[PDB]
Amino acid sequence: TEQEDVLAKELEDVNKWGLHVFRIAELSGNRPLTVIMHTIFQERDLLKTFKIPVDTLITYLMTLEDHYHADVAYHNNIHAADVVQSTHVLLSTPALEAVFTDLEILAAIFASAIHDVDHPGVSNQFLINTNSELALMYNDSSVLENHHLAVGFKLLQEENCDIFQNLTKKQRQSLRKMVIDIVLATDMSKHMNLLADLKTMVETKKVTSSGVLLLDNYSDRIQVLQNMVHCADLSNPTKPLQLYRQWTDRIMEEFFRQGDRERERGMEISPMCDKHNASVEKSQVGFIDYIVHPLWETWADLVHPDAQDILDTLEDNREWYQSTIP
Ligand SMILES: CCOC(=O)c1c(C)nn(-c2ccc(N)cc2)c1C
Ligand SMILES: [Mg+2]
Ligand SMILES: [Zn+2]
Repeated sequence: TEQEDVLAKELEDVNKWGLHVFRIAELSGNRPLTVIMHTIFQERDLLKTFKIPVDTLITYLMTLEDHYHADVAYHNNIHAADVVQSTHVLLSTPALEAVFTDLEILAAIFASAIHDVDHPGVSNQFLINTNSELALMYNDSSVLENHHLAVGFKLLQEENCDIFQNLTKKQRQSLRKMVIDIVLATDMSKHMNLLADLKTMVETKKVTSSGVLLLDNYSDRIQVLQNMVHCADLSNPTKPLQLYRQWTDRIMEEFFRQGDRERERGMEISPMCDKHNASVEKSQVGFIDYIVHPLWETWADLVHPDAQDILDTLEDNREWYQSTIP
């Protein structure tokens, strides 16, 4: 049909920063995670390399996508599809050419795919303060992140869902460790420590004459992949304004719902969660100045000069939001 044709046309931009992910979600019948993952797996030749039966891949991905909540405005299948595709573009950065193996590329993409699965739309601190079963289970540390990992891996055991069935036992062990390491690093309470170590690597940075990153041990390699997916998770303000504003609208809607829960329980309403006392534009400038820019400037330095266009878009967007403040 015309819908399938226009979908295939949008997917041609899968290697570009600024893919029309919302449009893809609409055209695919709300299956952006399934179709983008499938497209990326074919593009990187990941099915033949790891002998993943195509029917097995689709079955797992549709199941995975079903476990992201439709009624959660930001942390849903669209956010997952976006982080996956953003990770995919960062992996193709010239400074990282031939740096990671096929197993590490699969780990980073699969981790991005599951990184927020089954998100209930409330934060770690909210789950802790409300004496929830999740926080009780995970002893108050990376409560959501440990949960997203458990569900992402448990789903592989459903009928015809084990996409890793043809990997060796050692390959399975290695991928699992890498995925756990990456998803735990998406907990914002770890942001400051990741960034500091990223800056340390930037100072001691070793490269070839063409500027390709030389990363020999696990510690250095997993550190770059953790920051890569972390950067993808914090990529909304670096995308074309039309996309960023939509993400902003969704996170504010999610945060206000949490704030509405906090108000009726008699709790102190969390930052940016009070719809009656908000400053959406100031909060975005604050988000860029204190979190997103310091991270992306450091990443830019690691892969100089390949991230220059991403950084320019970030500063343009910051300038625009600032202008909306009287
Ligand atoms: C598009 C605008 O997004 C945000 O403002 C924002 C803030 C503030 N925190 N977060 C956020 C970042 C990382 C994680 N893991 C959860 C929430 C986002 C997306
Ligand atoms: Mg998360
Ligand atoms: Zn996320």
